[PDB]
Amino acid sequence: DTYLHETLVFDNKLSYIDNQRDTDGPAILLLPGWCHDHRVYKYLIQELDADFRVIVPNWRGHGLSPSEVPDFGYQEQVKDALEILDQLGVETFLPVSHSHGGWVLVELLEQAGPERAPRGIIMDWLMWAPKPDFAKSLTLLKDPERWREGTHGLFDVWLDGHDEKRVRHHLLEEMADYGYDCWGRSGRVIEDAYGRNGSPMQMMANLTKTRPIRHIFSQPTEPEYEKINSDFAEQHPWFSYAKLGGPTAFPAIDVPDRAAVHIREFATAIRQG
Ligand SMILES: Cc1[nH]c2ccccc2c(=O)c1O
Ligand SMILES: [K+]
Repeated sequence: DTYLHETLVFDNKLSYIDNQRDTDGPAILLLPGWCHDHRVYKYLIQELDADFRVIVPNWRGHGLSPSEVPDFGYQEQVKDALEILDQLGVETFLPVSHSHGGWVLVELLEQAGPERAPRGIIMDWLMWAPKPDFAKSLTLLKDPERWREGTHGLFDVWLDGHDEKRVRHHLLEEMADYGYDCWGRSGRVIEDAYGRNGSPMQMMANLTKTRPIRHIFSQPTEPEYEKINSDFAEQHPWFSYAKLGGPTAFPAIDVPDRAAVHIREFATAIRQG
Protein backbone atom coordinates (compact mmCIF):
# COMPACT_ATOMS: atom_id res chain seq x y z
CA ASP A 1 0.00 0.00 0.00
CA THR A 2 0.89 3.70 -0.14
CA TYR A 3 0.78 3.67 3.72
CA LEU A 4 3.52 1.09 4.36
CA HIS A 5 6.61 2.06 6.38
CA GLU A 6 9.62 0.42 8.03
CA THR A 7 11.48 1.37 11.21
CA LEU A 8 14.06 -0.05 13.58
CA VAL A 9 12.38 -1.39 16.72
CA PHE A 10 15.09 -2.31 19.23
CA ASP A 11 17.08 -4.93 17.22
CA ASN A 12 14.61 -5.51 14.38
CA LYS A 13 13.50 -3.73 11.26
CA LEU A 14 9.70 -3.92 11.33
CA SER A 15 7.24 -2.83 8.70
CA TYR A 16 3.96 -1.21 9.65
CA ILE A 17 0.96 0.54 8.10
CA ASP A 18 0.30 4.18 9.08
CA ASN A 19 -2.15 6.38 7.14
CA GLN A 20 -0.82 9.37 9.12
CA ARG A 21 -4.36 10.79 9.23
CA ASP A 22 -4.36 13.99 11.25
CA THR A 23 -7.60 13.81 13.26
CA ASP A 24 -9.12 13.40 16.75
CA GLY A 25 -8.07 10.34 18.75
CA PRO A 26 -8.15 7.50 19.39
CA ALA A 27 -5.87 5.89 16.85
CA ILE A 28 -7.08 2.51 15.62
CA LEU A 29 -4.41 -0.13 16.15
CA LEU A 30 -5.14 -3.22 14.04
CA LEU A 31 -3.17 -6.23 15.30
CA PRO A 32 -2.41 -9.19 13.00
CA GLY A 33 -2.39 -12.80 14.16
CA TRP A 34 0.48 -15.19 13.56
CA CYS A 35 2.17 -15.71 10.17
CA HIS A 36 0.28 -13.08 8.30
CA ASP A 37 0.63 -9.30 7.93
CA HIS A 38 -1.23 -6.00 7.32
CA ARG A 39 -2.65 -7.39 4.01
CA VAL A 40 -5.39 -9.13 6.08
CA TYR A 41 -6.64 -5.65 6.97
CA LYS A 42 -6.63 -3.96 3.55
CA TYR A 43 -10.45 -3.91 3.25
CA LEU A 44 -10.92 -2.82 6.85
CA ILE A 45 -8.31 -0.04 6.44
CA GLN A 46 -10.41 1.32 3.53
CA GLU A 47 -13.58 1.39 5.67
CA LEU A 48 -11.81 3.45 8.36
CA ASP A 49 -9.16 5.34 6.36
CA ALA A 50 -11.09 8.60 6.04
CA ASP A 51 -12.08 9.16 9.69
CA PHE A 52 -9.31 7.65 11.77
CA ARG A 53 -5.62 7.30 12.13
CA VAL A 54 -4.98 3.62 11.44
CA ILE A 55 -1.79 1.80 12.45
CA VAL A 56 -0.95 -1.85 11.71
CA PRO A 57 2.31 -3.26 13.11
CA ASN A 58 3.90 -6.37 11.59
CA TRP A 59 5.64 -8.76 13.91
CA ARG A 60 9.29 -9.79 13.87
CA GLY A 61 9.95 -11.74 10.68
CA HIS A 62 6.52 -10.81 9.29
CA GLY A 63 5.70 -8.72 6.29
CA LEU A 64 5.83 -8.74 2.50
CA SER A 65 9.31 -10.24 2.90
CA PRO A 66 9.08 -12.82 5.73
CA SER A 67 12.37 -13.67 7.38
CA GLU A 68 13.82 -16.05 9.94
CA VAL A 69 14.26 -14.40 13.37
CA PRO A 70 15.09 -15.43 16.96
CA ASP A 71 12.25 -16.92 19.07
CA PHE A 72 9.79 -14.45 20.59
CA GLY A 73 6.23 -14.50 21.91
CA TYR A 74 3.29 -12.23 22.65
CA GLN A 75 5.10 -10.26 25.37
CA GLU A 76 7.59 -9.15 22.70
CA GLN A 77 4.77 -8.41 20.27
CA VAL A 78 3.42 -6.02 22.93
CA LYS A 79 6.75 -4.24 23.46
CA ASP A 80 7.20 -3.97 19.70
CA ALA A 81 3.74 -2.41 19.26
CA LEU A 82 4.18 0.16 22.06
CA GLU A 83 7.61 1.20 20.76
CA ILE A 84 6.08 1.84 17.32
CA LEU A 85 3.34 3.90 19.01
CA ASP A 86 5.98 5.78 21.01
CA GLN A 87 7.98 6.48 17.84
CA LEU A 88 4.82 7.82 16.15
CA GLY A 89 3.81 9.93 19.18
CA VAL A 90 0.47 8.15 19.58
CA GLU A 91 -1.06 8.47 23.05
CA THR A 92 -4.58 7.00 23.07
CA PHE A 93 -5.51 4.01 20.90
CA LEU A 94 -8.23 1.45 20.31
CA PRO A 95 -6.65 -1.97 19.69
CA VAL A 96 -8.43 -4.43 17.42
CA SER A 97 -7.09 -7.98 17.00
CA HIS A 98 -7.57 -10.88 14.69
CA SER A 99 -7.70 -14.35 16.20
CA HIS A 100 -4.52 -15.06 18.22
CA GLY A 101 -3.43 -11.50 17.86
CA GLY A 102 -5.77 -11.27 20.87
CA TRP A 103 -2.99 -12.45 23.21
CA VAL A 104 -1.12 -9.29 22.17
CA LEU A 105 -4.26 -7.16 22.57
CA VAL A 106 -5.07 -8.31 26.13
CA GLU A 107 -1.46 -8.04 27.35
CA LEU A 108 -1.33 -4.65 25.62
CA LEU A 109 -4.40 -3.54 27.60
CA GLU A 110 -2.62 -4.60 30.81
CA GLN A 111 0.68 -2.93 29.96
CA ALA A 112 -0.71 0.27 28.44
CA GLY A 113 -3.43 0.73 31.09
CA PRO A 114 -7.01 2.04 30.75
CA GLU A 115 -6.18 5.70 30.00
CA ARG A 116 -4.01 4.93 26.97
CA ALA A 117 -6.11 1.89 25.94
CA PRO A 118 -9.64 2.36 27.30
CA ARG A 119 -11.33 -0.35 25.20
CA GLY A 120 -10.53 -3.22 22.85
CA ILE A 121 -12.15 -5.27 20.09
CA ILE A 122 -11.19 -8.90 19.61
CA MET A 123 -12.20 -10.55 16.32
CA ASP A 124 -12.81 -14.27 15.88
CA TRP A 125 -10.63 -15.64 18.68
CA LEU A 126 -11.19 -19.09 20.17
CA MET A 127 -12.50 -18.28 23.65
CA TRP A 128 -12.40 -21.81 25.07
CA ALA A 129 -9.28 -23.94 25.61
CA PRO A 130 -8.32 -25.97 22.52
CA LYS A 131 -10.71 -28.68 21.37
CA PRO A 132 -9.14 -31.86 19.90
CA ASP A 133 -9.11 -30.70 16.26
CA PHE A 134 -7.38 -27.37 17.00
CA ALA A 135 -5.03 -28.98 19.54
CA LYS A 136 -4.09 -31.45 16.79
CA SER A 137 -3.46 -28.53 14.38
CA LEU A 138 -1.06 -26.89 16.85
CA THR A 139 0.77 -30.21 17.21
CA LEU A 140 1.13 -30.36 13.43
CA LEU A 141 2.39 -26.76 13.15
CA LYS A 142 5.18 -27.56 15.62
CA ASP A 143 6.31 -30.59 13.56
CA PRO A 144 9.04 -29.77 11.01
CA GLU A 145 7.76 -32.69 8.88
CA ARG A 146 4.02 -31.78 9.02
CA TRP A 147 3.76 -28.00 9.49
CA ARG A 148 2.37 -27.33 5.99
CA GLU A 149 -0.23 -30.06 6.46
CA GLY A 150 -1.04 -28.21 9.71
CA THR A 151 -1.65 -24.93 7.89
CA HIS A 152 -3.81 -26.70 5.30
CA GLY A 153 -6.01 -28.19 8.03
CA LEU A 154 -6.48 -24.71 9.52
CA PHE A 155 -7.24 -23.23 6.10
CA ASP A 156 -10.03 -25.87 5.77
CA VAL A 157 -11.49 -24.91 9.15
CA TRP A 158 -11.21 -21.16 8.52
CA LEU A 159 -12.89 -21.33 5.08
CA ASP A 160 -15.63 -23.60 6.49
CA GLY A 161 -16.66 -25.02 3.11
CA HIS A 162 -16.91 -21.66 1.34
CA ASP A 163 -15.44 -20.68 -2.01
CA GLU A 164 -14.72 -17.22 -0.57
CA LYS A 165 -12.48 -15.60 -3.15
CA ARG A 166 -10.88 -12.88 -0.97
CA VAL A 167 -10.17 -15.11 2.04
CA ARG A 168 -8.79 -17.82 -0.23
CA HIS A 169 -6.40 -15.24 -1.74
CA HIS A 170 -5.27 -14.23 1.72
CA LEU A 171 -4.52 -17.79 2.89
CA LEU A 172 -3.07 -19.19 -0.33
CA GLU A 173 -1.21 -16.18 -1.71
CA GLU A 174 -0.73 -13.70 1.14
CA MET A 175 0.48 -16.35 3.62
CA ALA A 176 2.45 -18.37 1.04
CA ASP A 177 5.89 -16.88 1.87
CA TYR A 178 5.67 -17.81 5.55
CA GLY A 179 7.59 -20.97 6.54
CA TYR A 180 8.17 -23.37 9.45
CA ASP A 181 10.13 -20.70 11.38
CA CYS A 182 6.85 -18.79 11.83
CA TRP A 183 4.25 -21.54 11.86
CA GLY A 184 6.20 -23.68 14.31
CA ARG A 185 6.67 -20.58 16.50
CA SER A 186 2.95 -19.76 16.39
CA GLY A 187 2.12 -23.33 17.45
CA ARG A 188 4.47 -23.13 20.41
CA VAL A 189 3.41 -19.62 21.46
CA ILE A 190 -0.35 -20.25 21.22
CA GLU A 191 -0.10 -23.62 22.96
CA ASP A 192 1.97 -21.96 25.72
CA ALA A 193 -0.48 -19.04 26.01
CA TYR A 194 -3.45 -21.34 26.62
CA GLY A 195 -1.29 -23.44 28.99
CA ARG A 196 -0.06 -20.37 30.89
CA ASN A 197 -3.24 -18.20 30.89
CA GLY A 198 -5.90 -20.97 30.65
CA SER A 199 -7.98 -19.22 27.99
CA PRO A 200 -8.64 -15.80 26.46
CA MET A 201 -11.61 -15.44 28.83
CA GLN A 202 -9.48 -16.24 31.93
CA MET A 203 -6.80 -13.77 30.79
CA MET A 204 -9.32 -10.95 30.24
CA ALA A 205 -11.06 -11.53 33.57
CA ASN A 206 -7.58 -11.43 35.22
CA LEU A 207 -6.83 -7.89 33.94
CA THR A 208 -5.77 -5.54 36.76
CA LYS A 209 -8.09 -2.91 35.27
CA THR A 210 -11.08 -4.43 33.41
CA ARG A 211 -12.46 -2.38 30.54
CA PRO A 212 -15.02 -2.56 27.74
CA ILE A 213 -14.06 -5.43 25.41
CA ARG A 214 -16.25 -6.78 22.60
CA HIS A 215 -15.73 -10.13 20.84
CA ILE A 216 -17.00 -9.97 17.26
CA PHE A 217 -16.92 -13.32 15.43
CA SER A 218 -18.34 -15.42 12.62
CA GLN A 219 -16.91 -18.77 13.76
CA PRO A 220 -17.32 -21.34 15.20
CA THR A 221 -21.00 -21.33 14.23
CA GLU A 222 -22.32 -23.81 16.87
CA PRO A 223 -24.80 -22.77 19.60
CA GLU A 224 -22.47 -24.13 22.32
CA TYR A 225 -19.91 -21.48 21.32
CA GLU A 226 -22.39 -18.62 21.37
CA LYS A 227 -23.45 -19.86 24.78
CA ILE A 228 -19.98 -19.46 26.35
CA ASN A 229 -19.90 -15.91 24.99
CA SER A 230 -23.41 -15.19 26.35
CA ASP A 231 -22.46 -16.74 29.74
CA PHE A 232 -19.23 -14.74 29.98
CA ALA A 233 -21.11 -11.56 29.03
CA GLU A 234 -23.77 -12.31 31.67
CA GLN A 235 -21.03 -12.51 34.29
CA HIS A 236 -18.90 -9.51 33.26
CA PRO A 237 -20.52 -6.09 32.69
CA TRP A 238 -17.51 -4.97 30.62
CA PHE A 239 -17.70 -7.85 28.09
CA SER A 240 -19.97 -7.91 25.06
CA TYR A 241 -20.11 -9.85 21.80
CA ALA A 242 -21.68 -9.84 18.37
CA LYS A 243 -22.14 -12.75 15.98
CA LEU A 244 -21.40 -11.27 12.58
CA GLY A 245 -22.67 -14.17 10.44
CA GLY A 246 -19.86 -14.04 7.85
CA PRO A 247 -18.83 -17.21 5.98
CA THR A 248 -15.20 -17.49 7.18
CA ALA A 249 -13.03 -17.05 10.27
CA PHE A 250 -11.79 -13.77 8.68
CA PRO A 251 -14.51 -11.11 9.17
CA ALA A 252 -11.96 -8.33 8.60
CA ILE A 253 -11.85 -9.64 5.01
CA ASP A 254 -15.35 -10.98 4.33
CA VAL A 255 -17.55 -8.58 6.34
CA PRO A 256 -15.30 -5.48 6.67
CA ASP A 257 -18.26 -3.10 6.81
CA ARG A 258 -19.66 -4.97 9.82
CA ALA A 259 -16.32 -5.13 11.62
CA ALA A 260 -16.03 -1.39 10.95
CA VAL A 261 -19.34 -0.39 12.53
CA HIS A 262 -18.34 -2.12 15.82
CA ILE A 263 -14.94 -0.39 15.75
CA ARG A 264 -16.61 2.99 15.08
CA GLU A 265 -18.98 2.37 17.97
CA PHE A 266 -16.12 1.85 20.41
CA ALA A 267 -14.14 4.83 19.00
CA THR A 268 -17.24 7.05 19.36
CA ALA A 269 -17.70 5.86 22.94
CA ILE A 270 -14.06 6.70 23.77
CA ARG A 271 -14.52 10.19 22.26
CA GLN A 272 -17.44 10.72 24.69
CA GLY A 273 -15.41 10.21 27.90
C1 LIG B 1 -3.65 -15.54 11.19
C2 LIG B 1 -3.71 -16.68 12.15
N1 LIG B 1 -2.51 -17.33 12.46
C3 LIG B 1 -2.49 -18.44 13.29
C4 LIG B 1 -1.32 -19.19 13.44
C5 LIG B 1 -1.35 -20.39 14.12
C6 LIG B 1 -2.52 -20.85 14.69
C7 LIG B 1 -3.69 -20.11 14.57
C8 LIG B 1 -3.68 -18.91 13.86
C9 LIG B 1 -4.95 -18.22 13.58
O1 LIG B 1 -6.03 -18.60 14.04
C10 LIG B 1 -4.90 -17.09 12.68
O2 LIG B 1 -6.07 -16.54 12.38
K1 LIG C 1 -22.01 -7.79 29.63
